[PDB]
Amino acid sequence: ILQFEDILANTFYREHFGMYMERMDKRALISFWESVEHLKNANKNEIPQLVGEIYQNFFVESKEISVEKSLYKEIQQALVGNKGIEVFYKIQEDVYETLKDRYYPSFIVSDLYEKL
Ligand SMILES: [Zn+2]
Repeated sequence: ILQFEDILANTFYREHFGMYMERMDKRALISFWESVEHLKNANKNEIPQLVGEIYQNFFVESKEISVEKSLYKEIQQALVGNKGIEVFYKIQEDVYETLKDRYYPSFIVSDLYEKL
């Protein structure tokens, strides 16, 4: 019996969850979670590109993540180099709880979960 942690940890399972999110027309939430998981495990030399891609694909070219304005300053301050990339790790925890509480319960009754 798979749980949400098992879904995200297996790449096959996670691709099926992402397909579900595209059917819910909200694949930017899993994509942003996937981007910060890359940044968390990446070589130090790809970090600059990865951070700029996170702030452009999300927060600029798309506007689907829910931070509003309080933490948005922290993002800009991490892009310039004052603060660190820990702001993205906290936003990833908030997006994880969102996927877990309001999208995973719908996912476990779809065939993208039940046939795994
Ligand atoms: Zn990499």
